[PDB]
Formats: sequence, structure tokens, C-alpha cells
Amino acid sequence: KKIIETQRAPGAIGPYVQGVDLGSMVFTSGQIPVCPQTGEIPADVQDQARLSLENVKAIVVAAGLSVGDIIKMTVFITDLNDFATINEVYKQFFDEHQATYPTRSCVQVARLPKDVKLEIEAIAVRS
Amino acid sequence: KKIIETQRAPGAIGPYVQGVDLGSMVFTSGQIPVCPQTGEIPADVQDQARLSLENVKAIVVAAGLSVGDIIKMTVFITDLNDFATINEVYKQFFDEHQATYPTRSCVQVARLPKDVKLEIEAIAVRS
Amino acid sequence: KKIIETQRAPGAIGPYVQGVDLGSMVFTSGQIPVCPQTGEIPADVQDQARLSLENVKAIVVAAGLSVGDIIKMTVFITDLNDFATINEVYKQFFDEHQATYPTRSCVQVARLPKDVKLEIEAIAVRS
Repeated sequence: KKIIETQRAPGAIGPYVQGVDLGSMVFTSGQIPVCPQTGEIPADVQDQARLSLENVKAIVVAAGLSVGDIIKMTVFITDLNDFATINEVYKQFFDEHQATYPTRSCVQVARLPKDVKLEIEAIAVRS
Repeated sequence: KKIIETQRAPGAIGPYVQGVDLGSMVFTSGQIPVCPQTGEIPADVQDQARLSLENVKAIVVAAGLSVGDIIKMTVFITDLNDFATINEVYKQFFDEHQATYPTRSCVQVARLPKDVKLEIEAIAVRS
Repeated sequence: KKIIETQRAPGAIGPYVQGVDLGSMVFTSGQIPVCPQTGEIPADVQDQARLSLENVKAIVVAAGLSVGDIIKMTVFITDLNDFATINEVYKQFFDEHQATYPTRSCVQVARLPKDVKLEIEAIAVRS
């Protein structure tokens, strides 16, 4: 097992790491829509959805994998009224990478770190 | 990295697949109590709990595994008043398949897709 | 698979086992701050955070692993205003065991079993 560290996702500040590479599989921490260059959160849910996905991608790529290697995500959201919009961004993200859609669970939680609108964790496999 | 597709669980609404088979282990998407034939959601939570579990089972069996190969579930619910009823159905389901109980997490979320009362994801292993 | 059972973590109430050992990987059930000897839930969030973590430790140890083998934690909580206290206890727990921090997701849910303030599920790997 090996820690994943990348400047292309928000840095871990505290008692977790961005990702862990087990060889056969990679786990990410839950990624929130904080911009790694600014430490700020875009207000618009479309922009948050894209940025959470970009943060996940940065970690998977730092491990030497690709978006197409992601096989499970969990998408925690604060408002299911945002779901159709989040889904559209998510679908286009995978389509743009010519990637098969992963398995997914999606639930509306009460609140997320920094009052973001979503948090996404991923599991990828090394094929 | 084989996709699992079965008509005995609801077809994928959004950008996800029902299950993925990695060879050593199978992940399902979070299953909601939607009838795969009719698209209907049963009104009583006893019926929703059974249907969510049948939907999980369909995907696991589609991968060539059994209920007894399920090693972890997460049960997301909207009302802890439903918990005893859900636990009863869940226990009977595993017992009917002569299956040891998996590990489990259970939490009450704010809301679920299609306003269902529960969503269940699973991980199964192939020995 | 092998079931993990220890009297050092609370006994299963519902239809679940404490842990499952797959050889390369161990999964725990979501651990809540119930005292394994008395059944009591401590009132204070610092004490709940410590107890949940000890319950995770008991199961990972029963599998022949240790805290430093944990690679992912999901921390479901009822109030993000508790997070600073929870995080300090969590950091101290890993630091006391000279353990690299795992990946993590943290979200605020509506409610948890037995009205606890947090529930922590772990995944560990056998190196």
C-alpha cells in the first residue's frame, strides 16, 4: 500500500490522505468542490459537480490510472433537486473520457464539509 | 472489469451500470425499491425492503454469485421508525438463502432518489 | 470468507456480523459508540468519537491486523459542528498507533442507529 499525493487536487490538511494505491485497486477520499489553485468553492452546482470529478480524476491519474478505470463512486449530495444537473455533468465527464460508467450510489445527506453541494468518493482498478 | 446487466433489476436511469465484476469481487450500484418490470414503487416499507434486496440479488446472481457471497452492504434509509421492519425483512432474506449475514452500515439520510424509503448497495466476493 | 467476532466490540444487534476477512482485505460493519461491556453510549462527542474508533480497532485486531492496516474510513456524523473535536480524537488515535492516515469520507446524515453522533466503517488490508 502506498499514499497518493497530488497538487492537482486540494491538499490533505488533517488526518487523511487523498488516496491509497493497493496495487490492484485505488481508493480516493471523498472529494469536495474546492479549487486546488484557490481554496475556493464555485457557487453553481454544475461547476461544483465538474470540480469534484476533476479532483477525483487528479488522484486516480496520480496513481497511474485513468477515468476509465473507476468502477464505483458514491455521490453524496445536499439537495436532490440538483440531481438532474449533477447527472448531466457526470454523464458528460465520463463520455468525454470514453469511459464506461461506474457503479454508483447517490443519497441526499444533511450537510457536507464547507457547505458544498456534493462530495464524491471513488474506487478504481488496475487492469 | 465486466459490466453486469440484468432485466431482473431496474435498468439504469442515469450514467451508471447496475454492477461491475472485477473477478475477485463484485460491486453493485445502490438499489432502490423500483419494480424492474413495472417501474412501480411499492407503498409499504416491508415491500420496499424486500424489493431493494431482490434488486441487489438479481445483480449478484447475474454475475454468477450467490446471496451468501455478499460480504458488505450499506443500507441508507429515510426513517429510523422503519428500521425494525427493514431488519426483519433483511434477516429473513439472508436466512431464506442460507446465507451468513454480511458486514453492514446503516444510516438515516435526508432523502433518496424517487423519494423511496431505502437504498441498498452491496459488495460480493468470488472465492 | 471468514467471519470476525470479538467480545471487545459490541455484539451484533441486527442481521450483520462485526467484520469479514477476505484474506487480502478486511471490512468492518459501521461502528457506533456503544460500550461493549455495558451497552452505554457516552454523552460527550469526544468520548463517542474515541469509543467508535476503539470498536473499529477491536475488530481489525480480532482479524490479526492493527490500526496501521486500515486504508479507508467512512465517518457518518450527525453534526459537522462536532467535526473539529471528532477530527482531533481521530488524528490522536492514528498518531498513537504510529499509523499512516487512511483515505476518508465524512458527511452529516440525518440520524444514526441508537441516536449516536457518529458511525465509522473501516476497510483494512493485510500486507
